Amino acid sequence: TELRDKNRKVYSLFYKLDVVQINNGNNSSNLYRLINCNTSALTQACPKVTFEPI
Amino acid sequence: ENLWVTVYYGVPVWKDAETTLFCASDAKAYDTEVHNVWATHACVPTDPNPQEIYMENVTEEFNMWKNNMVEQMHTDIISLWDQSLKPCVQLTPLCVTLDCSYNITNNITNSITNSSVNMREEIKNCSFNMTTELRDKNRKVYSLFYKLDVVQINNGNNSSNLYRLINCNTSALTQACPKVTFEPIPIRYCAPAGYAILKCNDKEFNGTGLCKNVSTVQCTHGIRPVVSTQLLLNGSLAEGKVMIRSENITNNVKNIIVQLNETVTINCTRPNNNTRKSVRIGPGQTFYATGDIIGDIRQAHCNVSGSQWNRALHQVVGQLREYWNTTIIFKNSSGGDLEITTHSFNCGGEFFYCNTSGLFNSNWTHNDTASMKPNDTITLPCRIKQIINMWQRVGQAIYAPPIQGVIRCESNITGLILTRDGGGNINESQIFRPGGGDMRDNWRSELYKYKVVRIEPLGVAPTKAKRRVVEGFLGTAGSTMGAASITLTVQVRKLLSGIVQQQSNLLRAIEAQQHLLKLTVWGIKQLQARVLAVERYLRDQQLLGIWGCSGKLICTTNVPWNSSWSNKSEREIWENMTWLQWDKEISNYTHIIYELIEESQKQQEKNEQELLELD
Amino acid sequence: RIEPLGVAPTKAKRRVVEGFLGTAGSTMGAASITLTVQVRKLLSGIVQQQSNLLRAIEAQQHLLKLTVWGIKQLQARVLAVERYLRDQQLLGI
Amino acid sequence: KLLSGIVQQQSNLLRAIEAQQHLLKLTVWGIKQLQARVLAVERYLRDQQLLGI
Ligand SMILES: *[C@@H]1O[C@H](CO)[C@@H](O[C@@H]2O[C@H](CO)[C@@H](O[C@@H]3O[C@H](CO[C@H]4O[C@H](CO)[C@@H](O)[C@H](O)[C@@H]4O)[C@@H](O)[C@H](O[C@H]4O[C@H](CO)[C@@H](O)[C@H](O)[C@@H]4O)[C@@H]3O)[C@H](O)[C@H]2NC(C)=O)[C@H](O)[C@H]1NC(C)=O
Ligand SMILES: *[C@@H]1O[C@H](CO)[C@@H](O[C@@H]2O[C@H](CO)[C@@H](O[C@@H]3O[C@H](CO)[C@@H](O)[C@H](O)[C@@H]3O)[C@H](O)[C@H]2NC(C)=O)[C@H](O)[C@H]1NC(C)=O
Ligand SMILES: *[C@@H]1O[C@H](CO)[C@@H](O[C@@H]2O[C@H](CO)[C@@H](O[C@@H]3O[C@H](CO)[C@@H](O)[C@H](O)[C@@H]3O)[C@H](O)[C@H]2NC(C)=O)[C@H](O)[C@H]1NC(C)=O
Ligand SMILES: *[C@@H]1O[C@H](CO[C@@H]2O[C@@H](C)[C@@H](O)[C@@H](O)[C@@H]2O)[C@@H](O[C@@H]2O[C@H](CO)[C@@H](O)[C@H](O)[C@H]2NC(C)=O)[C@H](O)[C@H]1NC(C)=O
Ligand SMILES: *[C@@H]1O[C@H](CO)[C@@H](O[C@@H]2O[C@H](CO)[C@@H](O)[C@H](O)[C@H]2NC(C)=O)[C@H](O)[C@H]1NC(C)=O
Ligand SMILES: *[C@@H]1O[C@H](CO)[C@@H](O[C@@H]2O[C@H](CO)[C@@H](O)[C@H](O)[C@H]2NC(C)=O)[C@H](O)[C@H]1NC(C)=O
Ligand SMILES: *[C@@H]1O[C@H](CO)[C@@H](O[C@@H]2O[C@H](CO)[C@@H](O)[C@H](O)[C@H]2NC(C)=O)[C@H](O)[C@H]1NC(C)=O
Ligand SMILES: *[C@@H]1O[C@H](CO)[C@@H](O)[C@H](O)[C@H]1NC(C)=O
Ligand SMILES: *[C@@H]1O[C@H](CO)[C@@H](O)[C@H](O)[C@H]1NC(C)=O
Ligand SMILES: *[C@@H]1O[C@H](CO)[C@@H](O)[C@H](O)[C@H]1NC(C)=O
Ligand SMILES: *[C@@H]1O[C@H](CO)[C@@H](O)[C@H](O)[C@H]1NC(C)=O
Ligand SMILES: *[C@@H]1O[C@H](CO)[C@@H](O)[C@H](O)[C@H]1NC(C)=O
Ligand SMILES: *[C@@H]1O[C@H](CO)[C@@H](O)[C@H](O)[C@H]1NC(C)=O
Ligand SMILES: *[C@@H]1O[C@H](CO)[C@@H](O)[C@H](O)[C@H]1NC(C)=O
Ligand SMILES: *[C@@H]1O[C@H](CO)[C@@H](O)[C@H](O)[C@H]1NC(C)=O
Ligand SMILES: *[C@@H]1O[C@H](CO)[C@@H](O)[C@H](O)[C@H]1NC(C)=O
Ligand SMILES: *[C@@H]1O[C@H](CO)[C@@H](O)[C@H](O)[C@H]1NC(C)=O
Ligand SMILES: *[C@@H]1O[C@H](CO)[C@@H](O)[C@H](O)[C@H]1NC(C)=O
Ligand SMILES: *[C@@H]1O[C@H](CO)[C@@H](O)[C@H](O)[C@H]1NC(C)=O
Ligand SMILES: *[C@@H]1O[C@H](CO)[C@@H](O)[C@H](O)[C@H]1NC(C)=O
Ligand SMILES: *[C@@H]1O[C@H](CO)[C@@H](O)[C@H](O)[C@H]1NC(C)=O
Ligand SMILES: *[C@@H]1O[C@H](CO)[C@@H](O)[C@H](O)[C@H]1NC(C)=O
Ligand SMILES: *[C@@H]1O[C@H](CO)[C@@H](O)[C@H](O)[C@H]1NC(C)=O
Ligand SMILES: *[C@@H]1O[C@H](CO)[C@@H](O)[C@H](O)[C@H]1NC(C)=O
Ligand SMILES: *[C@@H]1O[C@H](CO)[C@@H](O)[C@H](O)[C@H]1NC(C)=O
Ligand SMILES: *[C@@H]1O[C@H](CO)[C@@H](O)[C@H](O)[C@H]1NC(C)=O
Ligand SMILES: *[C@@H]1O[C@H](CO)[C@@H](O)[C@H](O)[C@H]1NC(C)=O
Repeated sequence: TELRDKNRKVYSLFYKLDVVQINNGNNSSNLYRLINCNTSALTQACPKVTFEPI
Repeated sequence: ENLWVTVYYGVPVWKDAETTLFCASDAKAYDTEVHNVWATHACVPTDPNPQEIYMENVTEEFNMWKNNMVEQMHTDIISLWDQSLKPCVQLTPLCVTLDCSYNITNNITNSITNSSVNMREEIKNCSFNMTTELRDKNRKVYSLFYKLDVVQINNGNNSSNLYRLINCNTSALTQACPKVTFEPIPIRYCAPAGYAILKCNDKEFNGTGLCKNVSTVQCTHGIRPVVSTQLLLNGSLAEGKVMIRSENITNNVKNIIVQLNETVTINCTRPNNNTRKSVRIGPGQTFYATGDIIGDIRQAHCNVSGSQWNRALHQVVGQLREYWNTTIIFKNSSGGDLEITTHSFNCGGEFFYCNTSGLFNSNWTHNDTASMKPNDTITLPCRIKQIINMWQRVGQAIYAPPIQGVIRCESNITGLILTRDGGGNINESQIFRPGGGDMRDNWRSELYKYKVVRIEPLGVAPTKAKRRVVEGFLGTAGSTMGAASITLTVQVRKLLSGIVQQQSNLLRAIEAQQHLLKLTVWGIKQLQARVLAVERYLRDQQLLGIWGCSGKLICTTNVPWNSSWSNKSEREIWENMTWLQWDKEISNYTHIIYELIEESQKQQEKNEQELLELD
Repeated sequence: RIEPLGVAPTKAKRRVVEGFLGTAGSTMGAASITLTVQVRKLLSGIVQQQSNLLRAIEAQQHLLKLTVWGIKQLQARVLAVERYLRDQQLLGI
Repeated sequence: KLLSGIVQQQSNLLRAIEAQQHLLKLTVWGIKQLQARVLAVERYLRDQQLLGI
């Protein structure tokens, strides 16, 4: 949360390609890591800045 | 008869400038041998004698509100503030939920004064978890904190020793580098070569309009841009008369800029001492919390000498008779931002907000003496805040560290930025109340005299002289054309005094003890201004060399001046134009004259002569 | 690149003591009078510079935001000025 | 050889990077070197201005 120790279980939606299962997930709803997190870091794309050409 | 064009340089010319200023300060600021108390960067120390040359029998316009000085000033101030913010350790792990206790083992909780602040003592002692230097090791430790720093978490029933920082949930927070303080220094802003400052010494001259008593200057008077809302501290007084200005007197929304004639003391004091506790949180990151205070915790109060304030208000309301004889109303700020709701400032780094309590308790409408008789030693409450969003920059906040020792605060008064109420009658009566929203108002209040001015040494004139065909900074010109020919050596020498500015830089990396990189828009744009001034002089010398005029300032012309100009005598041109009205008359044809002197003078040059020679 | 320096042998000898770039497609005598068309704009970097207006910001507010672009532009200005400075020094020599 | 610092500058080749790859990598060294270039040029420029005077 905005507080330091406070944690909240919130829900969202992720793409199918942006994550991959882990922990030898033969058949179950096992956890999922990010495809690029263990390789390198990640940060927000600054949504106010658009990526259109001029 | 023959109107041979003639070019001149180093001629006194004054125009509207838009360039970069350069920070500076007196020698005392740099001899303090501290890394930086709040201006003392590696800025160029002031020249031993910045020339302020008078100039009479001249005229120049002024629009103080349209000046670009305060823009760059607050930009560089915010940049230096960020630079000083960089080395500070962060306070992000401090945002955990805490438990505090209001009533503590101290004697006084209710002082003699009660202004809805005794119950709001803003003094609690609070425990908080902090990580040890090692990763997993943590520990709970206690300190003292105010009520304004946090707010009770309303998610539960009540506070119940549960609080959250007001600024943490909005943005991050870092300390204010306590080795750096927040005290004022006289700041002098110098101009580059080809640019200067123009000061108007006329007292009755208001913030805008025309002025004649000109003074050309290299660096402004040392300004103290003290952070002050609804009041100006340690600013220049309007000698001889109280100055009242505004953007639009008909519009009530515009601020009522004021500059007073005298000053009065303000004893705002926290008598009870302060303490410090440097608790190490991380690998070399330590928070200097406000430890346990010794002695009775007296409520930080303030006092004002209303006797001299009565005389100041008498002189003001004598000055407030703009378009009336007896009608005025004074009111308080009914609400808004905390900077506008109360007179806000800082005193040594702690954000002291000493109240505007007794400001609205006055009405000098019918009998001025009725307000002079009640000599009231105005005791009032004054609060303190640890955090602030400077210039609405809601980012990495700044925490004010302990100020250890009994806290006294004295501050002059030189100007009250009032505002007129729009929700009132127009001519029945006028209401004024304090407003401290825009900080740039207080800064331009002292710059109504100073205005940046450009030097355009180029000059043209028709005379009867012609060459052979082939086949005192800026003064002593109020009305002259012949005197400019005498001063062609001094003005040209002063036109390129930028090397004297660059000589005294002392910017190797650091000046006083130690610094970070700290190289930002200020220094690089100063170097850019140097480069652009040198480029201007280079293009000037290039145009001289193209015309063959690089050997001397006086340079004739082969083409005679056309007859499109309106008829005028040469003596009248020399007596009553001061070199400026003539340039006003040839504004559009100047490019044609440039083209003529550049093309015909060069292409029509024959090669040699052979008939007769010493051989 | 533009190298305005040009040389040619002719009969002209000094006394002894004792339209950006056009208007010459194929010319040597007529090109010997159109020199100023190139020289006037050769040292006219201020023309391109005057339209910057980079006081601090443009729209409301920005951070420091001065990077390889601006400093490389300043360096290009400096070196282009140094080239013509060395040229004019050689001319004076 | 007085104002001939361009000979020293021509070999720099600081386009962005030299050896394999780099970050921005422009600090007190390069900017103060450029400042020294500008000041050394400005000194003799003012000298030549005094000559022309
Ligand atoms: C970090 O946390 C702080 C504290 O929670 C936020 O600061 C403000 O918090 C208040 C309370 O949540 C916000 O709401 C304000 O409520 C005022 C009345 O409070 C009662 O009603 C609210 C529900 O509206 C209850 O939740 C509350 O318990 C009280 O019972 C209103 O008066 C405010 O709006 C009016 O007054 C203001 C001030 O006069 C006017 O400017 C408004 O135009 C309006 O007339 C307000 O609704 C308040 O919004 C929070 N501030 C801001 C700026 O949003 C911080 O916001 C939070 N950080 C972030 C990033 O959100
Ligand atoms: C700064 O000082 C001013 C002036 O005192 C404060 O504004 C208002 O002052 C009046 C004084 O009469 C307060 O009204 C009084 O309140 C008491 C206590 O509730 C009551 O017993 C009286 O009958 C009278 O109504 C008024 O409350 C006060 N305004 C507010 C918003 O409290 C101002 O509060 C002071 N500000 C600070 C930060 O100290
Ligand atoms: C306007 O200018 C005056 C004079 O310059 C400022 O007076 C300053 O007042 C403070 C206390 O109110 C003094 O603080 C003391 O500083 C010494 C420095 O060694 C320190 O040892 C003490 O413990 C104490 O903190 C300060 O010296 C004094 N003079 C200064 C700063 O020159 C006044 O503060 C200015 N107005 C405003 C609004 O800042
Ligand atoms: C926070 O997570 C804990 C642990 O759950 C695991 O970690 C999560 C990030 C997610 O990956 C889950 O699928 C994992 O199972 C949640 O579980 C409780 O945590 C509390 C606090 O430590 C503990 O007292 C309970 O016993 C835990 N209960 C269970 C069933 O694991 C926790 O609920 C999450 N936070 C919130 C606000 O729901
Ligand atoms: C400004 O002055 C007015 C008085 O004209 C104050 O008004 C009082 O405000 C309190 C709020 O605490 C109310 O309880 C009173 O009923 C109000 N009285 C009147 C006559 O309006 C106002 O609080 C003052 N505001 C500030 C910021 O000082
Ligand atoms: C000098 O001024 C005169 C008059 O201002 C110019 O005369 C112009 O002559 C042309 C014919 O070549 C006419 O078409 C114009 O109408 C004339 N001007 C006016 C205002 O009537 C003359 O051209 C100017 N010469 C130079 C070199 O500028
Ligand atoms: C130079 O040309 C400009 C171009 O218009 C002239 O500007 C006009 O001047 C007249 C009076 O001289 C004003 O009534 C107009 O309002 C001006 N134009 C604008 C758009 O404001 C200027 O006067 C010319 N100056 C000279 C000396 O000839
Ligand atoms: C990181 O995760 C991805 C996805 O499984 C894969 O490259 C691999 O498992 C990890 N990388 C390495 C170097 O092990
Ligand atoms: C507070 O101080 C007074 C003297 O000023 C003393 O008589 C009294 O006992 C003190 N009370 C406490 C709780 O310390
Ligand atoms: C304390 O409160 C009373 C009534 O609430 C008020 O009359 C008195 O003026 C207050 N004290 C001060 C110093 O204003
Ligand atoms: C406040 O307390 C009451 C009684 O304990 C409870 O019913 C109510 O839910 C509490 N309010 C909250 C949790 O917001
Ligand atoms: C004009 O400026 C000069 C500056 O030397 C000053 O001596 C003089 O008193 C000023 N006059 C007025 C009327 O302000
Ligand atoms: C300032 O004075 C001039 C006259 O010198 C006047 O025209 C102008 O309106 C005044 N400024 C304001 C804001 O009224
Ligand atoms: C405050 O005003 C007095 C005159 O009343 C003056 O001597 C003093 O220098 C002023 N304080 C400053 C400028 O800090
Ligand atoms: C106070 O102001 C009045 C008018 O504003 C002025 O006449 C007087 O000289 C001032 N007092 C001084 C300068 O001591
Ligand atoms: C001042 O404001 C009034 C209306 O409030 C408007 O009529 C007038 O034109 C304005 N004057 C100036 C100089 O802005
Ligand atoms: C407090 O007021 C008096 C003068 O009215 C005097 O003790 C001193 O000048 C002031 N002290 C301050 C403002 O620190
Ligand atoms: C008045 O001001 C003096 C000077 O700082 C202060 O000691 C005193 O506590 C103030 N309050 C009064 C007299 O009520
Ligand atoms: C303004 O009114 C007062 C009455 O309070 C009077 O003494 C003064 O002479 C008047 N001034 C004018 C009309 O200029
Ligand atoms: C001034 O305010 C007082 C109350 O504070 C009021 O009695 C008086 O009528 C007011 N006078 C004017 C001229 O507004
Ligand atoms: C000031 O008071 C006197 C009586 O003391 C009164 O005659 C006069 O009208 C008052 N002034 C005004 C402007 O009403
Ligand atoms: C206020 O002080 C003045 C001194 O100028 C005195 O004449 C007057 O009687 C005093 N008023 C009160 C109410 O003490
Ligand atoms: C407590 O206050 C006294 C003032 O009498 C001061 O000398 C002392 O340093 C203060 N204690 C601190 C700062 O720990
Ligand atoms: C104010 O203006 C109104 C009309 O707009 C007029 O009737 C009234 O007499 C004016 N006020 C005074 C004091 O004359
Ligand atoms: C101002 O000085 C004299 C006297 O007013 C006047 O004749 C001259 O034209 C003006 N300009 C100067 C001295 O530059
Ligand atoms: C020009 O100025 C001089 C001195 O200021 C004056 O004597 C002369 O009459 C003026 N001539 C004009 C305005 O034609
Ligand atoms: C280019 O060359 C052709 C052929 O020699 C010639 O006719 C033309 O005038 C030249 N100049 C141009 C195209 O500007």
